[PDB]
Amino acid sequence: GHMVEADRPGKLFIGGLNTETNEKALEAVFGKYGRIVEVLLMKDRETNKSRGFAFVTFESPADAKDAARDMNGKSLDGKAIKVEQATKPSFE
Repeated sequence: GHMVEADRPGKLFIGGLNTETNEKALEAVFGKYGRIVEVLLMKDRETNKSRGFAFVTFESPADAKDAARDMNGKSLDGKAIKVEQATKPSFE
C-alpha cells in the first residue's frame, strides 16, 4: 500500500543500576508508566553479577516516552539510576 507509519521509539536505555537485580524486579521499576512486554537484563562474565546498565521496552512508544519523563535521574534501592532515549529523531 502506502505506509508512512514507520516510527516506534518503544526502546529506552537504563544506567546506574544495582548488581543483584533481575528482570521481574524491573517490571516493578517501570511498568507503572505504561506496561512492559519485553525486558533485557545484561550481566557480567566475572562471576555472573548484573552490570550497572540494562534495557527495558514498552508495548507502545507513547508508554515508552513517559517512562523517561518522571523516573529519570533518581535513586533506586540506594543506587543512582538513569534513563535516556537511545535514539535520535532522524539520522539521514
